[PDB]
Amino acid sequence: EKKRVSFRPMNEDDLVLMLKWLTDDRVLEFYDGRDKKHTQKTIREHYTEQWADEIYRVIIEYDTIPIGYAQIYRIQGELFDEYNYHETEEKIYAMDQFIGEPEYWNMGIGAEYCRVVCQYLRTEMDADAVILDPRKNNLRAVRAYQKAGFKIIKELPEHELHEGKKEDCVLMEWRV
Ligand SMILES: NC[C@H]1O[C@H](O[C@H]2[C@H](O)[C@@H](O[C@H]3O[C@H](CO)[C@@H](O)[C@H](N)[C@H]3O)[C@H](N)C[C@@H]2N)[C@H](O)[C@@H](O)[C@@H]1O
Repeated sequence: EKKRVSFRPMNEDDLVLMLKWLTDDRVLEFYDGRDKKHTQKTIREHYTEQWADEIYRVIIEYDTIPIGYAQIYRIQGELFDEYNYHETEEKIYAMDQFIGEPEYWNMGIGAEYCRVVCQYLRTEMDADAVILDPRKNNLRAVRAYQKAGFKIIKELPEHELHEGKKEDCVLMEWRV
């Protein structure tokens, strides 16, 4: 009887939603940055680019309402160097995500989405670990990920250019 967080593959029609969310300064403060001036063209170019061999773009849904976005990609090849993550034979996925409808913030939805997608990547992709790299100043997001079982592994100084500053991030990892 409990409402469920789910996700589904992003399709071309969802680019309308993405334009709405990523021209909303409330969202851009936490994802992409308020200095980014998105258009239909930039959204298409950036959100259909296949910059990894294995990438899934998904719409996060709560009670069938589309409320956010995630990108999930297998770390392979040069992608390991982007996290100074030592390559082994383990299968590693990284993820970025945002909730674009702010009325669904601070409801535990972020942590619950993390739990659902980790169980999916484990059971359907045999993922060994899932990694995240939130900004250190986003303690809300760090706390939410830790509640979903992501362990803090190490700090990533000057990791992410965000609104004109190189921000320190936190490497976080889920295994079980
Ligand atoms: N989490 C919030 C942030 O998430 C993304 O940033 C992520 C990059 O996408 C990843 O990089 C991959 O995508 C790049 C193109 O974007 C490629 O150049 C690169 N080779 C790819 O490995 C990088 N590893 C982690 C970083 N968190 C958004 O971009 C950023 O706006 C948003 O605020």
